[PDB]
Amino acid sequence: FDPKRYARELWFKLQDMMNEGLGYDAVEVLNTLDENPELAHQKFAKVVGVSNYRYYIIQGVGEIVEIKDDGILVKVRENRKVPDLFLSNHIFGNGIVNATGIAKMEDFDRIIDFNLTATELNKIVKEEVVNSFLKQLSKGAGSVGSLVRFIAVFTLLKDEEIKYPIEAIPLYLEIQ
Ligand SMILES: [Cl-]
Ligand SMILES: [Cl-]
Repeated sequence: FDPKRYARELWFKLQDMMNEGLGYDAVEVLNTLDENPELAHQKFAKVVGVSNYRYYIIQGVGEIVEIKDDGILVKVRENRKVPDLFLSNHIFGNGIVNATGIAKMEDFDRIIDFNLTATELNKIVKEEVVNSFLKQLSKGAGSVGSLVRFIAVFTLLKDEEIKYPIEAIPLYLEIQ
């Protein structure tokens, strides 16, 4: 079993899905989280198995507030104390596959095949979405104040207080 190839194939499938329309409106989701997180989980999040984690996928346009070594802080709403989103390269675990539904455990004969595939796909996104975008920012593609179209995933624990900035893994990032 080749998890590197499998991941690359999932990524192509995910790219097609994002071209077709993927993610809830970022402002609506965050406003609902601020008002009523359980309603937000119900309306906007996926559950995998029977766990207490809630997997979100959002899309929108944000303004770059700060550029860091490991991501960008982005504002999607006005009048907030801190940026709404930290779009970072800190990609670990099953958040991408669980938020997107691109792969599930039942697709694999072994648990280790699922785990290695999730690792390979996180590598693709780290390198070819996030780190790639940070490099093109350094080369003049944008700066603080630029607008960025994004699709991003994040995971909440049921009953955890929402704290901003929400750290989210970007699946799509482009200057607008
Ligand atoms: Cl798109
Ligand atoms: Cl296993």
